[PDB]
Amino acid sequence: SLSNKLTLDKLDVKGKRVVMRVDFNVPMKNNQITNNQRIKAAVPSIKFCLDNGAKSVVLMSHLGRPDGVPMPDKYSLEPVAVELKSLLGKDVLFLKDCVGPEVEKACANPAAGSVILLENLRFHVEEEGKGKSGNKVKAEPAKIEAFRASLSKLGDVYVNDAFGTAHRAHSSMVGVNLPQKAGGFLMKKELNYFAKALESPERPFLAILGGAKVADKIQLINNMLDKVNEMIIGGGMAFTFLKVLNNMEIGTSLFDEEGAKIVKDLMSKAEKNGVKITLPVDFVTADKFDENAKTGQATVASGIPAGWMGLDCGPESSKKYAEAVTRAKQIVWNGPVGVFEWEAFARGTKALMDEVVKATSRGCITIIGGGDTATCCAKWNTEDKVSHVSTGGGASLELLEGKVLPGVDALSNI
Repeated sequence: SLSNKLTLDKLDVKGKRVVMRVDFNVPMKNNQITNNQRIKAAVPSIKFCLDNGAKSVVLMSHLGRPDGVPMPDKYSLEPVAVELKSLLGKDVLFLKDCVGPEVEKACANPAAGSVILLENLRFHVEEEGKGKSGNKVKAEPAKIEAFRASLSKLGDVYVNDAFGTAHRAHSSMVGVNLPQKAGGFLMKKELNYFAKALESPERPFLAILGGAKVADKIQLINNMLDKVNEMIIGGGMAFTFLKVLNNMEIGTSLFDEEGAKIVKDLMSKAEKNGVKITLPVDFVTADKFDENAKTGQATVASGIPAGWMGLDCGPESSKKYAEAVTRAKQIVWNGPVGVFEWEAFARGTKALMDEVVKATSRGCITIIGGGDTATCCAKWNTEDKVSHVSTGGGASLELLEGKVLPGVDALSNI
């Protein structure tokens, strides 16, 4: 189902006004652009619209956590419009707002081929439906409707290329009421790879799940147990498993008291569905949860001593993970297996990444989830050595958990 939605390439844009939700949430300081990866990513869609004779391309986006209070001093899209101007090679009109009669007059009938960028959408509480020196404060249904009609007035067709926000029922996500709502090329990529993963995956299908807590991932694991042939359970999660399944001593490591109660239920579902579960067997320990702490080594047989904590897996665990990855024809990896921000505890994640790169090289379908694992793909420069790297963490997680995305659902079928 995720595949049969309308995309930009199947849309007719010649002579129409295109209003397009992009992902320009580039988090950098001094109002100078240090990493414009997302801007470069959103370029092919704008260029398609321009090179197919569109009258205008209007771009709405967000940046920061302002919670619906105008913060133009600190979180303004202005420098982006400069960056974009270079990457497009074309003038881009920056407007000081994204709604109202002035913006509506600006976008009513612009010159042929104009590119316009609106001010941050999250200056308004009506985008997210709730916000905040004003503390937490809400929105008003009539005002949300007015905001949505104002965005709807800005173009003849709508394009959504903001996958990372597609799990939020926000006004820019579901409140543009135009006859055709298409998905941009980033959207098309995401929906293709994840519909293949969730609907008809190559087999054997492997899921690699890491994280710090078991309780928030239950449904994830649960849904992943209806899909896959193998599961690797790594990261801080695993100790909660090992303390419960094998009575392992874990030292000062993360323990999920709630998730400890459902560990055996998940193993029971895995046994009922015939899923092979791979947990770590050795560990790199630390004296404290710090970057420059003393290190050590432990095994499931030895246990972790008191006062120390496990922050990464060891070489034998890497061998077992590589066994699992070697058997796989499709892989989905969400969440690293160690504290990769700190070089002393990034060895397991790096080794698993190398194994996934080789698997890709010999024909595996390797999808990397948003969040920290995409950050790993960027930190070791391997985005071009895997099949797919998702652009959104929460959205991809909610797709994996089996949920329907409000922004995706709001696209036109056929």
